[PDB]
Amino acid sequence: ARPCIPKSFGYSSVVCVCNATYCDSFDPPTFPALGTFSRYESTRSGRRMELSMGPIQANHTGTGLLLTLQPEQKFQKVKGFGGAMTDAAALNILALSPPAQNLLLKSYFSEEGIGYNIIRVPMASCDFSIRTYTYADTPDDFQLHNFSLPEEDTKLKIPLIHRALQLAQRPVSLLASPWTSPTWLKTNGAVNGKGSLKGQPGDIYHQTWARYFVKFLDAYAEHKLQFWAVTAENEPSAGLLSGYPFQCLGFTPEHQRDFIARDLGPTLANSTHHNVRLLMLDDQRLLLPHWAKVVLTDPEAAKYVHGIAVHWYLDFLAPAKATLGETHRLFPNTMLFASEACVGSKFWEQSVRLGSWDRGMQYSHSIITNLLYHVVGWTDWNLALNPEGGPNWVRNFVDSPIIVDITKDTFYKQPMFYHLGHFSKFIPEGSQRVGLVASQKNDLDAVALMHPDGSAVVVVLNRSSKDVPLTIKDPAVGFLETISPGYSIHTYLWHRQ
Ligand SMILES: *[C@@H]1O[C@H](CO)[C@@H](O)[C@H](O)[C@H]1NC(C)=O
Repeated sequence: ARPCIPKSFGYSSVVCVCNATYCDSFDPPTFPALGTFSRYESTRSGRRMELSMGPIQANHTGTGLLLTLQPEQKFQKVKGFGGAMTDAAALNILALSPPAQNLLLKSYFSEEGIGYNIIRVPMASCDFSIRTYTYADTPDDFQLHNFSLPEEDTKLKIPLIHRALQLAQRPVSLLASPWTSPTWLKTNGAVNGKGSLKGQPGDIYHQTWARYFVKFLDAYAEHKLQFWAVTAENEPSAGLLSGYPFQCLGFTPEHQRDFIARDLGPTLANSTHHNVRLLMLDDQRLLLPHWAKVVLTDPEAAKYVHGIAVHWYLDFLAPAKATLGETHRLFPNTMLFASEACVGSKFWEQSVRLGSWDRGMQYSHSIITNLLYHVVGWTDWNLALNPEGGPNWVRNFVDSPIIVDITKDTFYKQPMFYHLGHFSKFIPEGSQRVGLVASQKNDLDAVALMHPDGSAVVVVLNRSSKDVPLTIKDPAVGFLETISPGYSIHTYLWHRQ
């Protein structure tokens, strides 16, 4: 339906300008006969998920690279795509006038937007909060009689999540993660720095902590919200580093194991919330395969772990094949999920760069690498930030796909939002990654998937400056002659019968 309104802030590409009366959006999804494909194209030059169609022909006029769909080569099924409703994202969204809020929510959650079906939710304060708090701040309340939700949940987070879910087509899955416990459960009695739970797994501190998860799930369920899954702790390794500035809670891989086996696993299993899944790690892939070896070789722990959550931030330090591929080799039945799909992004640049094509490219390149290394799901960090990359009570280092200007009742959809959308919009939950063979060495990032109804989706990323002639073969349909322009991303979609 409505086109992108471009604006330049002096970076390599444009943002799309939205406000209370206008946002760029899509017509309800509509797909052509066998023999025809749809192509969605974004370019550095300014095109934004622009749709064209053409033929899938019986004869091959391409003399360059060929990608061949191999539907009989079948891999992981996809859980999905989303981001995080941090207090910072909620405050930024709620600083818009209500009709602008809806245009923002539709942008992410509607079929007329990009089809998000996962929301990550922090269990209390993190660095993207304006203040420190947990749900049980009164000391020595080991039965947690004074557990409650603040304004942050009941006023900002929960309403925005209800509104996301009304907007969404697909069922949305909720994922929760803790940053810190009550500080009276901690060896350092502080929200941050080097500090663990007091005592040992099995004790009163660890039982109380495990019970807090259940209290949180009960509280959200009073608000008629249920969780797909919880992670065992956000960035547990951060809590082992002295002076760590953000909310945290240290677990060694061994402590995580024992806490799971002794406390979190049995407590959740013993609650009415026993269908909620558990993801271990929620941290840098550099920590793999080790962390998974420690936790998952102990069957009293492993029986409670459904998946392994990873963060992207420090990916450049550790190859996908050594970490993700190696972990899959060893525990092929434990899913890999990107719970904090965020990098960012060069000590000599600002937090937020409006219209950065490069940061876009980094998102899609990273989703593609993940997909080729068995990852089933991706949750971006903050849904929305202000232009200084906040609020953050400690310090901003990261960009966001939507940047909200609260002085102008306007929001900016960054190139990152469209790189994401090239995946989230066209890869519904249950989609299976399938084979896609390059005929010769090339510079493109490419992946193929089959929808639950058997139709084909292919994304092609060109991170070079130069146009690449391309043919895509489907053995069941024919050849698709196309071109990958320099600095573009294409999503191709087609019926297979
Ligand atoms: C919102 O954006 C639309 C599209 O540019 C524009 O025509 C309208 O003037 C905007 N509203 C305000 C208050 O700027």
